[PDB]
Amino acid sequence: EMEKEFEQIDKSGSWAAIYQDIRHEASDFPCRVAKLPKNKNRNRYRDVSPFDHSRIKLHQEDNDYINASLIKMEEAQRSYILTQGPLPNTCGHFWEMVWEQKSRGVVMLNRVMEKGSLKCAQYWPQKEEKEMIFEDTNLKLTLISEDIKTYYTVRQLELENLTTQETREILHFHYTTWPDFGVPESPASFLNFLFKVRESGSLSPEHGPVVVHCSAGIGRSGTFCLADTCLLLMDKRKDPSSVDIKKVLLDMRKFRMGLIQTADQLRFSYLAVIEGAKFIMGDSSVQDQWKELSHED
Ligand SMILES: O=C(O)C(=O)Nc1sc2c(c1C(=O)O)CCO[C@H]2COC1=NS(=O)(=O)c2ccccc21
Repeated sequence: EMEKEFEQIDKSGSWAAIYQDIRHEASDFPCRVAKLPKNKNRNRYRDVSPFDHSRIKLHQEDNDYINASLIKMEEAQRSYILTQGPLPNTCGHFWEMVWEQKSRGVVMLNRVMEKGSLKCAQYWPQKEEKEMIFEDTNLKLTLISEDIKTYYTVRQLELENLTTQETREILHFHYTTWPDFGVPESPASFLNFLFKVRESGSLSPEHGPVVVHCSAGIGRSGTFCLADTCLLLMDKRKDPSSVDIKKVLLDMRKFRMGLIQTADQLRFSYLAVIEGAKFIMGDSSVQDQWKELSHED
């Protein structure tokens, strides 16, 4: 089992070598367009880029570049789009991307302020009277309402493509106590947030891929996605013992670099998956237990 590997990893204290090992094995593909001079100001961090092969392209003739990747998990049959926290000049591209990609949901795993710095643009309206219009890609965004919990908030947004006046509802799931380069408070509150996004319908295959981000779109987002995929995999066979977490993280880093930033986020992934396996394996009652534990209200 993964649970045996965990104990055994923990016992000999070797998470950091395990994680280093992954870092060494991880793929490396060109990110030439990310690196073009015209895109300098479309990238939040010098060091974090989309590979060319998996990057999301805007449907615009001017400049199709956005710091975003399609993580496409073939065996699990789920995709996500991982992106960085939008910059003040690319909140229009971010919303363009969700319109074009037909996502129903965006998962935000960070605060716009962390560790004294602005980690993300305020890319969505904070109240009903004051919608956002993104004039460059001709999109309108309105808070329809939000459901505030002690550790996360869900919002309902309306996205209008101003060019045809089509309209879509986007669910925003905002985790606000997961620290940059840290980990969720516990497996239960992580699993409860994840199942909130599952229950919501946004992950379902009748929609475009969910867009998940943190500040870089790699640490916290890779953690979130790795757990979800692992649970999905376990689900379809009902066979926990044919999931290899490290191996799934490595299929993931074929599509974007740097997925999962430290060895404890790695270790939290095992925690999250081992716990969630309870629910996957037929004990649904754990779900409401995660909710009690997580103290959502
Ligand atoms: O929001 C999060 O949860 C998150 O992940 N945030 C990140 S990942 C990250 C940073 C931050 C940040 O918010 O400060 C600073 C830039 O570097 C990467 C770390 O460095 C690198 N990440 S990488 O694997 O893309 C890579 C390649 C080469 C050199 C450095 C790097």
